[PDB]
Amino acid sequence: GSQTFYGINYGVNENSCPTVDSMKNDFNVLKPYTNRVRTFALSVCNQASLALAATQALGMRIYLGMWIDRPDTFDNEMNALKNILANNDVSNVDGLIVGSEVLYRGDTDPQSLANYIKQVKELVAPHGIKVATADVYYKFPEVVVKELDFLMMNAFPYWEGVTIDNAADTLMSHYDQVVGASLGKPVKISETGWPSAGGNFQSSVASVENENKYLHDVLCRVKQRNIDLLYFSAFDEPYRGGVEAHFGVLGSDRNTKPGITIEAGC
Repeated sequence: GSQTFYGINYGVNENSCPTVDSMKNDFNVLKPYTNRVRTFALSVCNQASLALAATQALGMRIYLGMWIDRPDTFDNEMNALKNILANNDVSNVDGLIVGSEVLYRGDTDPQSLANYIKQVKELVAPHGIKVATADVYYKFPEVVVKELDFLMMNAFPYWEGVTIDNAADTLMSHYDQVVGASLGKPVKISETGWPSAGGNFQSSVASVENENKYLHDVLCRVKQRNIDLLYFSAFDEPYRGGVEAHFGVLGSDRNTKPGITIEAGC
């Protein structure tokens, strides 16, 4: 069942950096469920270069994310990208994600983001790598979307207080809004998930049964509609605390979470 996930988001603890074998370890744990991972930053922990080597060793694919927010990050991530292009094989890269929630956070204005994307595309287009940005469903302005090859949505019904039975359906409604902004370009899902513990957010209850249901339902819906999804996330991440420490498909120690069955709901 290594097509159960189109791909899975893979978090990096900046305060406790992974290594190639450690990543190989982590990726082998994921290999029975998927052939593709996604990283969030290029320079942080040298994670892009490490993940390229681990995935390539295992015959896996990768989406490389650029992490842009504070002013220094634009030039610095761009330089990190140039370094990767000089120093690494990038043949297994299925996309470059130029920021995540840049416009949601108000880190820059739409035209500036669009210009930066244009500059990044000029760097990677000669390698046949397509560019996207990831954001919430209402932050895909035309000036940005014009520069993209495809769009990627981040959406968490959990953080909207949507009860579990309705959560995958709300995800799909939000997807259709991104299609509405897409200028006809492909739309993928860069993040969605549901926590197994840590309380509730209004009617959204964190439980293993609810994470299991959300996983099954979302995998089903994206299969029905032929949508590419990066599920959030591979492993629980204890450092985030509260519900944020419980979004993994698998546990923080890389063991399976009892009550999660890794299967699509249709």
